[PDB]
Amino acid sequence: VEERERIEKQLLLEAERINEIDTLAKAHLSNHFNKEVLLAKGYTLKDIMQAQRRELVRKFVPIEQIKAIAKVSDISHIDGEILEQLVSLAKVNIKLR
Amino acid sequence: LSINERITKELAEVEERERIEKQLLLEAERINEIDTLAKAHLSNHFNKEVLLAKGYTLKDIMQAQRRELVRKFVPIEQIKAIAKVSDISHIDGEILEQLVSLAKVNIKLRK
Amino acid sequence: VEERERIEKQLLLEAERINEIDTLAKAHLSNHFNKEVLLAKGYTLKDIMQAQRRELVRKFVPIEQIKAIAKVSDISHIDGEILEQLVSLAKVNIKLR
Amino acid sequence: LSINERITKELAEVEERERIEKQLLLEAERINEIDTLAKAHLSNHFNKEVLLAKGYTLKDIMQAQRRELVRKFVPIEQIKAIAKVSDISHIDGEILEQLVSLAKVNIKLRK
Amino acid sequence: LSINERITKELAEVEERERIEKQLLLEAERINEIDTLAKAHLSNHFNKEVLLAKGYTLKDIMQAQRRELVRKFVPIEQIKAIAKVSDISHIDGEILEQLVSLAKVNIKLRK
Amino acid sequence: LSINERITKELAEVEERERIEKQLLLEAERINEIDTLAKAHLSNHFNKEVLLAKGYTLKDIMQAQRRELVRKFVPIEQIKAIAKVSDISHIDGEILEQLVSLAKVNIKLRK
Repeated sequence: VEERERIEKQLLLEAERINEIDTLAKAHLSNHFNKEVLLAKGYTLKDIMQAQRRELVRKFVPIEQIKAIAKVSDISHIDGEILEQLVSLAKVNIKLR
Repeated sequence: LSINERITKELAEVEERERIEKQLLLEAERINEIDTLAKAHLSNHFNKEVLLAKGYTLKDIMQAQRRELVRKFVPIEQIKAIAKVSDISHIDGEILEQLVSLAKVNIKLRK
Repeated sequence: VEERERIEKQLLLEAERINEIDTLAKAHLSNHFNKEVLLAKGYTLKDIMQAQRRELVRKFVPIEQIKAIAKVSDISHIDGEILEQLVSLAKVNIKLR
Repeated sequence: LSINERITKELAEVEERERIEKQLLLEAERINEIDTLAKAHLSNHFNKEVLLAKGYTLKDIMQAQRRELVRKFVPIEQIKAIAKVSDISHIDGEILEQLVSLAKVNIKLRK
Repeated sequence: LSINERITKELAEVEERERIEKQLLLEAERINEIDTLAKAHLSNHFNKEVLLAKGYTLKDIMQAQRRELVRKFVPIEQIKAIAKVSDISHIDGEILEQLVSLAKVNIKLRK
Repeated sequence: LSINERITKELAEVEERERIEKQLLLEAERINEIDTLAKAHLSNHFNKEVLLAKGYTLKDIMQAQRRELVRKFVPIEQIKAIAKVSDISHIDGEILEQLVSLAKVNIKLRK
């Protein structure tokens, strides 16, 4: 049952990450990308989170840094470790902002 | 071995040689970019001649110049974000390539 | 895989040599012998590099050294490490120039 | 032709061997300098003549003279710190060259 | 693979791990010596905390402290004759170990 | 054998003797060129008479004269471009021929 306990630990970790991302995105980007309206438009939870992350990058991380770390100007398909780097860069930019 | 096999082998060999040629051009461009960045933004102590005299491989010279450029231009929080850590002691590689693209971005915005 | 690693090392070495040759030839000879226009005219990369080297010899290395060290006045067919000697002499000439 | 340039490479390697002959000559000069150090700072019993009579190789004579000079001039604290060990009996080599350099410095400052 | 081969492989593995452990302990003691020398003989501005904040590797901190200690204690003639040059900026290594040993005994004789 | 075997043998023997004669003429021209160069550009102490009295082979005389001519005319900026090191004390052959050709060019442009 400790396997399920650790699974629940990881669930709590990603839930906290999602909550933090949503809380900062609501105050930073817009309310058009709210979880409720995105779900109504028909996007899965992970798709909503990654779209919010990409918007956070496009807002805080300027397009030059975007293409610098993402190695491609379009964040449409860079998702993964590069996307995590970019969202941490967005966190850094808002920290220094 | 029929004619279709002969032609496809010949074209595959030609395309492989052309791809190797493109790789040579890309590596030449990388060398030019590293030399220009080292001459423009980094100190004379990190020159290729003195590093080779100290006994470092060419790739080691490239990654050392890249790391210095990242530390000079890329702020430490940006490093903690992209590299996911502060220390660039062993971060050399494609993450370092992203970080040096960031360094060139920083010099473009700094000019 | 270390065989392919050393092959890539040799690729890097020749790429660096091509870089040095190009960075001096563009500023020394002309824009007519640019890599793009030569490729459009239809010359392979090795042919382009050897033609540029021969032009470098014809610009810096004097004809007496061409007909004495390389034994032929025409650099059209002398290619090899004799061409290496000629381009080294051209490097010395441009260094002293 | 290809033969001309390959023979050029051959004689360039001969030229490198000539440089090896020069560095051999330089090593011989270092040998005579160590001999002068041994005469100036060590007992007559450690002379090359008596050591050869006892039957020791020339390199053995040089390393014995170097070890004695290090023990005489370089204090044991530096000796221990440098060799990472107190004993010099198995420290012949580049570390020994560094130690005899330190001994030369010690006699220079002593004078 | 016979019994003797098994025993020799096991013994070699054990000895290798023991040597690695000894190397770790030696690095520990080296970190000690750098820390104590920096605290006792060098200014607060060269502390590991502030140097790491400025963004220097641990090895860079160690060699910088060593070079500063050598300049502070070891005289310039001694430097010029040990390292064969006045500048210590490119003498990190075994010769740096020699200069820092000379400083270590210099402070002992100063006391 | 049919007569065609000698139609090639008879001609081969004559051609071999003709090539040997041409080689003898080439050697004579080489000796004449060495004599002229030694008389014109090198000191009297390097004359064939005094060198033979000191007991050196004719080929040794030729290579010594060539080496002295190379050192006198060809500067190090080409000696290290062809032989790759400055001195040619033990170096002679194809690089020596290239260097004496370069020295002939050098004296021609000097005049």
